[PDB]
Amino acid sequence: KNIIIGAMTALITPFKNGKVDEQSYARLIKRQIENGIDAVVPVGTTGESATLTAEEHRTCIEIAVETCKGTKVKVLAGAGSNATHEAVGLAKFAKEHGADGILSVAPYYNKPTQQGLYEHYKAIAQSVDIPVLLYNVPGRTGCEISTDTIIKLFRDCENIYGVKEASGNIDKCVDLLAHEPRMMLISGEDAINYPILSNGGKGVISVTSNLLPDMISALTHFALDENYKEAKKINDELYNINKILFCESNPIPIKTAMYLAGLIESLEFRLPLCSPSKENFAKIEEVMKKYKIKGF
Amino acid sequence: KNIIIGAMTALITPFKNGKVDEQSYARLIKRQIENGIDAVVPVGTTGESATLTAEEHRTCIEIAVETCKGTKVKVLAGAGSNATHEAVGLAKFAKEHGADGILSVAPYYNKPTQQGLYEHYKAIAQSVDIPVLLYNVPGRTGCEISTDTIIKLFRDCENIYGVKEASGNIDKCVDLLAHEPRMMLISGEDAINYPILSNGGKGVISVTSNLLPDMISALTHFALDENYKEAKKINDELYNINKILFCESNPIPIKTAMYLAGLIESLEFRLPLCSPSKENFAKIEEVMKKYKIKGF
Ligand SMILES: N[C@@H](CCCC[NH3+])C(=O)O
Ligand SMILES: N[C@@H](CCCC[NH3+])C(=O)O
Ligand SMILES: [Mg+2]
Repeated sequence: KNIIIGAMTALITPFKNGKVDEQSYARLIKRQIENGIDAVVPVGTTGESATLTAEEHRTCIEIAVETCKGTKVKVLAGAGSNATHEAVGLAKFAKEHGADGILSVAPYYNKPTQQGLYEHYKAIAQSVDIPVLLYNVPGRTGCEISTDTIIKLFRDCENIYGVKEASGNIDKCVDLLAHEPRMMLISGEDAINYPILSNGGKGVISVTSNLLPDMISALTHFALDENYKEAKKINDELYNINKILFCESNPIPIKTAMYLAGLIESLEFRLPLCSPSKENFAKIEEVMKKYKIKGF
Repeated sequence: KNIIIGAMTALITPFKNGKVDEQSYARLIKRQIENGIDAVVPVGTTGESATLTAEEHRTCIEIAVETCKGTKVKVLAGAGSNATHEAVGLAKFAKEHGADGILSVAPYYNKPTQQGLYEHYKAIAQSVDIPVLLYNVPGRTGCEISTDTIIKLFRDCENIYGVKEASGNIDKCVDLLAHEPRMMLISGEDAINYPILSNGGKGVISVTSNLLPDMISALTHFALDENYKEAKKINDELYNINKILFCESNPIPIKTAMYLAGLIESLEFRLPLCSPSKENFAKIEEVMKKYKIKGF
């Protein structure tokens, strides 16, 4: 299989006057490239995929592709949807516009059965010839891709090469890699990046890397080299920021932190996302003091 | 406030050859009208709102309006979205095409904060002048509209008149009506229709009424007329079917039952929804035997 692994960033999507700030987006991606990130994920959960239009979602994938061109950095395009025809549409777009692979979140809200999830991802995988990474985040979607379903899709569909797990379930991560050690397990939960990598996970799709790409990149590559002491030290050091970045729903804290660090011009969301509480704003600002934040 | 209450049906959306069967859709609504239903909800969760296009969603609202025109039955159009600009668009469409009100599910997947939910619904309520019913279903959306937020919204926005509760939390239903008895609490969970009505809830938005509209209507009207013994009697009778209709994720069982009753032509869903397992198909068929299903 072709794979997309290593340190990866679930990119925030900046807004200026309620529109996607495309110049800021490219600058942010270029900051990720220059700080050791192996791949970028445009328009995931952290990129506010829900509130982008179909056209803006596609524009952000194109900016990612264009910015990473002539570099070693890959684009794992956000392409999930709770409608299979929508997810197939995004997968085919990402393939046709030069993405290296796609991320595809499990359908949210409509709670398909395991049989339905299998057919959903099978339809997506068959529509393209690039790698497909499953994405399990039951706290957001209301459904779970079971270990059996993941393993069946990995074994049955050529391009499905692993899963981004955001479920706080290290038992499942053991279950997945003990029964199917060939898949690429990707951490979707920054606080437990090191435990997942130390069990044979092969990368992270990180929120924190938006702010601290150098630290997440170093953690991941240390762990991949089995330098566990060094990877753990960074994971332990990052714990306070990893958790405060979820004091409110992601991406409210990370955009707050990026704004506080001067990396985006305005603290702007699309409704129903909005600014953090005044208190949580201050809690984020205080935790940030303990870290060295790279500029442009 | 202007309100829409009583016995209401979350209409299934039948498909034929992968498109909305607009003739069957109108026929099903007329079966609801003739069996005492007070309002119909086109394109809710049960109507597979996630997998309809913008156009199909709008077409279904129009058919409901047209079918209920010159009748006593109201249209409470499904208009929710996890993107506020989308929910405002659907709210304005529903107002402009003659719906009596809108249902608006809490944003799914992107998990807004309580402040974000307040602003989301304020934007929706201010966009139209027809009644707005909030819709809380945390098992599907991943977020909860808190009792405080509901109440604030009810008191601050003239068009917001209540909530459809689908959270299995009768304590919350006591909380809501003890602190704000003027709101219309609507049951969105068939198995506990009677407990919610007997505490002062004023209607149901039903899945089961698709199959047994006469029974759900009678249950609601007994309860509103304070015949709690007869409303409870029907609620008890319906428990087996109310429960089997969620053996798999709604609307997979209800469409299976509608197809088994000969009320829709094909057992067709849009992916990621799919046929129930063979075992659940037979279990649904078996439970149905105990009920008398009105035809057309
Ligand atoms: N709000 C819808 C549409 C998003 C379309 C672009 N990502 C959803 O979250 O699925
Ligand atoms: N699948 C998207 C778009 C649906 C648009 C029509 N209801 C969502 O669930 O939000
Ligand atoms: Mg090395």
